[PDB]
Amino acid sequence: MKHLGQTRSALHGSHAVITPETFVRTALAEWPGSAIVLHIAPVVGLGARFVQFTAEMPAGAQATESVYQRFAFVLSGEVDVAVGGETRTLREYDYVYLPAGEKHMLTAKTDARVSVFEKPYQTVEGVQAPGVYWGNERENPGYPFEGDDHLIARKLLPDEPAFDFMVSTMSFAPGASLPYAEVHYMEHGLLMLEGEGLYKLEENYYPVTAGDIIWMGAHCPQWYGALGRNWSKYLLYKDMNRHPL
Amino acid sequence: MKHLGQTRSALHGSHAVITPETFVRTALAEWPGSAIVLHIAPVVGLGARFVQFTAEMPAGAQATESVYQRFAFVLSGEVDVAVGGETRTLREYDYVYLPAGEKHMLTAKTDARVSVFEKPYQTVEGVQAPGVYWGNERENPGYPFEGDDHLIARKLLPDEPAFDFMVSTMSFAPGASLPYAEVHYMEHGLLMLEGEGLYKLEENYYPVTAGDIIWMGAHCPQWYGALGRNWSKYLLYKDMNRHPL
Repeated sequence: MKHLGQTRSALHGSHAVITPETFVRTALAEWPGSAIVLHIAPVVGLGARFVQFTAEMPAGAQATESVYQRFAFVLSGEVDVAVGGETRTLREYDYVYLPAGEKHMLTAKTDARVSVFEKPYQTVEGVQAPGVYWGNERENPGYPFEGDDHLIARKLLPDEPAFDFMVSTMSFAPGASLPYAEVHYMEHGLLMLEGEGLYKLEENYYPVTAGDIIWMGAHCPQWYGALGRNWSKYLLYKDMNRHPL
Repeated sequence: MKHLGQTRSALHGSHAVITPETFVRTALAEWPGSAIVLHIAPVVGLGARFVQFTAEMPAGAQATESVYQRFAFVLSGEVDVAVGGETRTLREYDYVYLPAGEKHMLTAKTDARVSVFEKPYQTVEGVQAPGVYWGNERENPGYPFEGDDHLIARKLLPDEPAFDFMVSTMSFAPGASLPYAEVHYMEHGLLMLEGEGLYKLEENYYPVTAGDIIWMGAHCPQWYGALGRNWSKYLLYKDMNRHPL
């Protein structure tokens, strides 16, 4: 019933549930030839300080650096990431963190989809910005969230003060759920990678599946429960290590 | 925190979630020495056509027949049922269907808790009222609901046109859920026996656990999703086999 206005999407002051049928393809100067679905922009509800979008890259397309930090996570296909002198071919669940300004190129070796977080860097007087960082979600042997072995967390980026943010994945066995509703000053940006369940944000519960994007404003009560026969997995962004003032 | 008005209970025109901390003990003529918690009565919101309550029987307590049909289901303890010329001890998950008027006595061998469904009997012309019937929830190896082996339904009373109603159990594996939201004329008397999860009634989602009672009004959209590590299981009541007019 999409053509009569029905959707699972919703927009609120401090959160938004963005589902695939509502997607709108636009474009970005640094991503010539690719289709861009910009899910979270600084202009959502009460405010956001980053952007999350997925780049649908046709085989052969090239994308170069922007003025911001760039975290690219390959959802499908194969993407060659060429930095200085060295270049690697990324496949499903491989990712790269590129410092703001780092000259580089992304080439789609085959039709691909890449999840991207872009954020400006908040320097710290005596700290040097982190260099390029590569990684694979699956090689990472996460930790039981808060002792729970049915909720595996995997920090994809070094948990160090030099970093501006963090990107991690949360995997829930069927029936598993966050220990409690979280309420913290860090805002979230998420993409449902695998599975389905009910996500609680403020007073409402939302049915969500792989493919959905969620914006969680600062201090937004948030909880999740995984349903179905498969494990749920979602990619998560959250600003970190900087004084809120 | 209940002393400042906090509870997971909620009352509505077509549905209600009733939690253990809100229970009020009362008494019934046929249940001398026992405490009765009348959960659902014909006066709930828009109306009910039966009564659901639990009896907390102290060892030694004896209860006799009422003028209505009585379906007793043992939650804990042991209860002797003396009907016809025989007597049987009932323990956890043992139940008995007693025709309206049938003389009988329920004696508690030990402190017991009994879930009871009572209601008048609607006679059809060429249909003789059914006789006493015994069973045990676990004996009954149910059937996969919609062909889903993680959703086992167990009919506790024979599914014949002679019966005025039906009692059954719905069991869910940690990640299971009803395949679709249900909407039907027949009302519901629900008692959570095992597990926990989220019950959607109309437009809201309610977190519930073993112990919780739920009243679903006619045509009340309903759905359930099981969470946690254990299976969920709930006792269900619903009138059947009679023309609504």
